[PDB]
Amino acid sequence: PALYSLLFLLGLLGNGAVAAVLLSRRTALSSTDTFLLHLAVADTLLVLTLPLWAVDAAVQWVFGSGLCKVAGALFNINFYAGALLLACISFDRYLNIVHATQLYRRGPPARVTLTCLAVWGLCLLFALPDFIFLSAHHDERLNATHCQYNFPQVGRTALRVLQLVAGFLLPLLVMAYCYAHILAVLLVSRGQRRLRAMRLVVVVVVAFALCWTPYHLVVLVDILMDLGALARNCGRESRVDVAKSVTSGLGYMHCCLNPLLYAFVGVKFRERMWMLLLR
Ligand SMILES: CC1(C)[C@H]2CC=C(C[N+](C)(C)Cc3ccc(-c4ccccc4I)cc3)[C@@H]1C2
Repeated sequence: PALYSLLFLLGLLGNGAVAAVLLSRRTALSSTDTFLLHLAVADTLLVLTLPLWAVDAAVQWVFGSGLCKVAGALFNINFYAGALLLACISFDRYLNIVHATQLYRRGPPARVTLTCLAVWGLCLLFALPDFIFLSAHHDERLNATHCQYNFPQVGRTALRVLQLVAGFLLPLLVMAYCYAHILAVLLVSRGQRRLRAMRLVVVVVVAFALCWTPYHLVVLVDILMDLGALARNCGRESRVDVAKSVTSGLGYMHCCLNPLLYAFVGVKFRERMWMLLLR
């Protein structure tokens, strides 16, 4: 539990600072700056639920079904928001670094509020089912009490497939295309900043892959076990549960790392932070 709490403190501190710095600007904010601020807000909301998940996984849900509905809606909204914002940041980087000559602007701040509102609204509509269905069941298989759905198993499979194909696959493909072309362009440029650019892009892509792929791999394993492709047994189910726990831990680790890998490495944001601390 100590590592859980330590993860909590860093996550709150890191994202809170990023949101604080970006909200201390008296003028327009670049598109990527807006996306980063929204991502920081989403990640703060998402990490607010860490103690709940830890307690639930440790002993049992004891907060009732209403707190389930609220927390599940919170988590789904923030999760989808984080995924889609990480995809939108990469798309903005692509448009600004690959088509840079075709999108030149002589210092007007291109407003991007439309995409942010669309993302948030779509996330809310995606998370809708949590407000209605998520509750607390008394299982007979584990003799425990957790927060789960009450859909038909086919409905559970449909929801899992939707999660897989709208939270991992599409963002991942967008990121891959955008960042691969960014690398391709940067390796054919001339300057002393292309080096750190490629290194940071590669680090970001590797972090995303090796922090998200495990959980969705486990989700696909569960889908397969519910689709008849794999055989259900006590040992396999226990291993799936262990994988669930560890992969969720890794996901929270990524959520805590996000501020470092996206905000604190930029000279712009570091100058902003130092100026704000001076004030
Ligand atoms: C949170 C709750 C209290 C309510 C919502 C779902 C719960 C369980 N569940 C589904 C395990 C949370 C969950 C989901 C996804 C991730 C994750 C995966 C990859 C990358 C980043 C992340 I973040 C981590 C945890 C508990 C009931």
